[PDB]
Amino acid sequence: NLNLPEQSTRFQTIASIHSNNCSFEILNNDPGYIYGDSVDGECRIAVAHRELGNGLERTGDDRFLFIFYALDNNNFIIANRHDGFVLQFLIANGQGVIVSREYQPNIHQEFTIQSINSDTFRLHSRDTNTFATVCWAQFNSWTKIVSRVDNPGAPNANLKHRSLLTDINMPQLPSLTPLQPLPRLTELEDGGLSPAQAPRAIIGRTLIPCLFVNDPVLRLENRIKQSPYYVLEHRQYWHRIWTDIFTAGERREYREVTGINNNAQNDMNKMINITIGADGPNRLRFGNLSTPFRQQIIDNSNTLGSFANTNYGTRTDIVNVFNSEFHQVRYARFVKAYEYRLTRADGSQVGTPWVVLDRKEMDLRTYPHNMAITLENVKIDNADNSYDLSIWKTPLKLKDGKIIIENHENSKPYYN
Amino acid sequence: NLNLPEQSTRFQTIASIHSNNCSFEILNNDPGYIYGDSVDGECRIAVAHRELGNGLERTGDDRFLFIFYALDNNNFIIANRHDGFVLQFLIANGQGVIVSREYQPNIHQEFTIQSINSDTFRLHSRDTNTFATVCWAQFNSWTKIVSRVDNPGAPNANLKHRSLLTDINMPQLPSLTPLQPLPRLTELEDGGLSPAQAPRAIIGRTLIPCLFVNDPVLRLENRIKQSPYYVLEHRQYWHRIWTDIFTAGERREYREVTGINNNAQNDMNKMINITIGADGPNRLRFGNLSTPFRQQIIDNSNTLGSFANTNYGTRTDIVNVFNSEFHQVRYARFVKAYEYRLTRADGSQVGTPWVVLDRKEMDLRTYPHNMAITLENVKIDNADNSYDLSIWKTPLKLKDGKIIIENHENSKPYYN
Repeated sequence: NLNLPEQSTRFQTIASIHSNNCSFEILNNDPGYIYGDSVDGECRIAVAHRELGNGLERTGDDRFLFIFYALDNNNFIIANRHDGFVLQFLIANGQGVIVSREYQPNIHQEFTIQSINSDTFRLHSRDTNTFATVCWAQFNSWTKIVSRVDNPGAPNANLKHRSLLTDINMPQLPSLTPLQPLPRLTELEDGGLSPAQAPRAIIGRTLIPCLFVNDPVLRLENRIKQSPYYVLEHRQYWHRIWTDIFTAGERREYREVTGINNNAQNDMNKMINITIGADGPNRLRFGNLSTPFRQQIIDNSNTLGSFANTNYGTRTDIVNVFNSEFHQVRYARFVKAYEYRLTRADGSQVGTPWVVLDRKEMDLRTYPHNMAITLENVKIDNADNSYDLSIWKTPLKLKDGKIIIENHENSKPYYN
Repeated sequence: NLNLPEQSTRFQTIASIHSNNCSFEILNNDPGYIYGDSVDGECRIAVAHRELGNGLERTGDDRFLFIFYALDNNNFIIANRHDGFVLQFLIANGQGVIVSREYQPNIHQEFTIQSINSDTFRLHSRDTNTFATVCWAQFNSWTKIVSRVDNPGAPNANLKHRSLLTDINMPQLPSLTPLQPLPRLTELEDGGLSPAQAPRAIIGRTLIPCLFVNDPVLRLENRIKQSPYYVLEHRQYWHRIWTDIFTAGERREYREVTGINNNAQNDMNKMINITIGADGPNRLRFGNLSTPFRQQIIDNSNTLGSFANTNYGTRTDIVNVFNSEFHQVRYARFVKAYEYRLTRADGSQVGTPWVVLDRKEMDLRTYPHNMAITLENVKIDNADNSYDLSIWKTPLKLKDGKIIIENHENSKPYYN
């Protein structure tokens, strides 16, 4: 069940309803370029780089094919299939024109659709109150696309789609699956599921427009053709941090490294202009490129907005554990992992997934069953930041199969 | 499965971290009101109606309890449990103050949470770059709440929640259910399921903040206590428009009224500041009150944004049907209905649901089974607008159990 307008899930041509054969066409022209068919005046001479033409439509020519990326504010970014540049309103020489530019974004790249009736619409420019149409109503002539205010005698701004491309390599979204409880251990030699073997739950997934995905292999002109959307998956799994056999009354010390490394955060930011905020493993910080889509990304990925000024980092805790059972016992200790994975439309992975180990949510598996180890002491060895310096209140019994989540009753600041 | 920040699903008090016992308090004061404890100057005298006080916190006093309604843009509207008024930044006498006002909304009612660490935050008015705190840092004194720019001398603006109310009458959201196919008819006297008996599918459901729900029985001061959110359900069902027994070769004429009446749209607009656009039965138009939440409402209700400048209206079609079967046959004719229902947190219905009859999606049930009636002629008798003036291409066989959806092959403009 995809909650998108039909303009966002296909490519379409854009034409005046008053043109027999002509549609909006991406040009790579310079100022001074002459539109041969045009009557003399402002419509004959190009005044900007990459104006749009009113060109004879060729079936399956990418210069005429546009996709409408839906923003949270009900406006659209309109990208072409030839080079992935977007439409932009621009004033040059006091003439309002439509050009194509790289996604910035800016308010002049945002367009409203106004439907007049079932098959007729207008393209409205945000904040200028102008509508896209053909220069001086030359609907069957080679000339530029302008954006002008409604006046009596202004060129009719009623548009239609002339042709569609529906075979566009839309991704197939994976099904949501719940996080399964870890299996019980079967003997003393059973270390439990390693991180590579642990099943992933798919908690959420969202489409990401290709415009701001810095795919290291596919340039924009190829992304718009083969992967106009990418898929961001929000996955969870139980991440084993250690396992050992303890004799009766055995004590041990472990270094527990949790969170997410600064290099992984920088990679995520470069790739999709999103990082994980320090306020939680499911809390997203958006940059200028991703911000206009933030509520769709949150709603579909089942994440939350971050309120933090700082990125989630790493923390090293030194834990002292004591086997107070009068038995030889296999203990396996797990924290909850949040795994963010980016795929192309063809399902290929773009890089290494971004993983946050959440120290605040933990589970244990034992053999024999229903055993308990005691967390006697926790010390912060180091942290990348001072956002969260809470530790477990000790002593704390960790029992086979019991999930423990940090709250104000079971934790305290490190110096207390 | 509720995708909201914890601040949005509870009430909380707001206090300076530097105050022993004091928290932000809703006042109904006027200019000239004296704050007795305050040092003389701008902090002693109220300069606006409904300033906020730095008051001694009383457990379960609604004047100290605030809920944070999450906007699509990651800002919050902050409402109090006493009277449902919201916080607003205001300049009076060149002093930046926090007041309480009725939800408008305006940009001065929008606040950002800036988290410094796990339990500390600041309240930012983004367009002014001011932060809420206690007048002249009088953190343990009766005085007003101000909003000031960061300067060396400026009162520390670090805040915390002192107390929580988590028992707030959050609604229980119904499960999603699919649209079931209509049962087969069992005999000639079986007219099929009437609209009152037809099972509803729940296609989507969303929380609506009580602030702009004009509940005809609950005033704002009671809504914020008993139903801080309302539930909007998007339901679908098969709506019977007529049923009759036809003899062999019998002809009949029906007036089919479809769409939604102007009075139902006005009621929906008054109640929740939303209407159904003419571009489809699942296409929502938002007014000034609902707009800041539009993407959340769309994503959760599984509707789409409308691009139309006009509301969905009614259309009356005159249909001529012919039983070309050599049998006495019971025919029952259905169109797909979209039903929008509003409930309080306790599950009670707020008024009559808003129904769109979609003439573009239709089904038939017959007895005996696998019979077909012929749609011989369709005429538009009248329509509220000219948005959709398509009719069925005739003759068109309607067969038992076969759903027909309008497309460019099976329909045409009324004059052709």
